[PDB]
Amino acid sequence: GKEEEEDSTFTNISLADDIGSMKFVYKEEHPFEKRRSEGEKIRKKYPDRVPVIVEKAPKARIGDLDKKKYLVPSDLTVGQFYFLIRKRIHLRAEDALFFFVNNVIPPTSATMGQLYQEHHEEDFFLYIAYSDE
Repeated sequence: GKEEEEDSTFTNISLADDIGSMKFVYKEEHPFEKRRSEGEKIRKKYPDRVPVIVEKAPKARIGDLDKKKYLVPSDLTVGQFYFLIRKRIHLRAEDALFFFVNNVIPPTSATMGQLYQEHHEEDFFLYIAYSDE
């Protein structure tokens, strides 16, 4: 409907809105060999858990995470991870949250272990960006 449209305020659009533009700070500030060594060791020690780096997407105006480096059970679902991150950023239930891994939204029925197997990087970490709508 017309009421659903916006033609009065300017909407700013830029490459900040392209999730493919995301750059994880963790990969800038920590050298590859240190990341790889730590991820390799943690996966050997806890084969039923996956190491995950979570950072906020460029455009997003929602809350920040106090911690970015997580160890997650492989059997945790994407929906459960959404819920747990939502609580950590204090995002009210009424507002949408999105995850992106390698520029795609995860499949609904994926577990964190399935996401890890398909998308982990050569440093043994899985990188997840989170954003608002």
